[PDB]
Amino acid sequence: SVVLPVAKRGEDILKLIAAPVSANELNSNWLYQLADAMHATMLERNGVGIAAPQVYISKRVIIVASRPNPRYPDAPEMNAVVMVNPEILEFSSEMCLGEEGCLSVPERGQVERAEMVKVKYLTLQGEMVETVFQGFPARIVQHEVDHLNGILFVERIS
Amino acid sequence: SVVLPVAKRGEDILKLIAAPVSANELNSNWLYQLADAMHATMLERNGVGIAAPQVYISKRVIIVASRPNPRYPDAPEMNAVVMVNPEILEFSSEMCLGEEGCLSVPDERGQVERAEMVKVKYLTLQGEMVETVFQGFPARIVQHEVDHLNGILFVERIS
Ligand SMILES: O=C(NO)N[C@@H](Cc1ccccc1)C(=O)O
Ligand SMILES: O=C(NO)N[C@@H](Cc1ccccc1)C(=O)O
Ligand SMILES: [Zn+2]
Ligand SMILES: [Zn+2]
Repeated sequence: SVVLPVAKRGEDILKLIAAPVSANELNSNWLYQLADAMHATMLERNGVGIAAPQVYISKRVIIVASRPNPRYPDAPEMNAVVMVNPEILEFSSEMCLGEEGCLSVPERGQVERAEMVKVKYLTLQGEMVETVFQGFPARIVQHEVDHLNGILFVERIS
Repeated sequence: SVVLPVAKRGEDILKLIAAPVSANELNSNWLYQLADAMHATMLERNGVGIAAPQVYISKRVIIVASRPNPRYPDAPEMNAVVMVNPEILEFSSEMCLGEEGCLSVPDERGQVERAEMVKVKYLTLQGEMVETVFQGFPARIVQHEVDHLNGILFVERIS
């Protein structure tokens, strides 16, 4: 097992548009290990999500993993989901405000997000999934996709 | 073994300074798998070297692997060397000029002046320190790959 260094605000890797994962990488040891290192890194830093660019990997892979922990004591439980090449298909016009932080901005803020999102993605095995999130998990999906598109949560404030 | 997508000139991932590999990564299955995918990619594309930023991984890992192949039919053959956190500690004042291509630059080769000899200190995948002297075409490969780690493409070194 490994815990990967996390890039911080100011580093240009967080400003890129991450590249999609290729068909060759689906169901590979390489991809399972990337996802495992990400997962371990998120857990060690009490994150509730992580995106590959945060660990210097400019690829479209995120994890969404709400759980109560010291950084988010009230966060709801979910089974962690690894999403390859996620795309938000629909954002609700209805919005919610919530406090976010970021492993890459060690500073928190209050951000407006869609209350609901519908997201398409591939599993690590290559299966195409479409699914709806609400509330805090929806916020995490939006924050992590933003990371894939070179956007930090501070740029969504004001 | 997986063959990975390769970034091309224009893509901003190739302009960054790649981050050093951290101590906890040394001798990790993570780092072994990265190197294996790099190596497979390089062989599948007939490269004689590869840098992690070329496969969208902004970390300081390179492979130097001169061998004759369809892209470089007269290259000398060496045993492939994977280098973690390579640092060039000496460049010779003597220069050689040679035609270089790049996995990241399609449809172009150019004449590039390189030091004829470089001394490079690096870590193995297990994390052991090694210092090696390279000459000639292997030396040009080391220099090209270290330039990839520093956000530089060979086109920026011409004339
Ligand atoms: O930086 C990351 N993700 O990029 N981790 C965030 C995820 C997050 C997203 C939205 C709201 C709250 C929290 C964190 O502080 O755990
Ligand atoms: O683009 C890469 N490496 O980044 N590979 C180059 C390596 C290289 C370096 C120097 C001289 C000739 C060839 C290639 O065309 O195989
Ligand atoms: Zn974040
Ligand atoms: Zn190159």
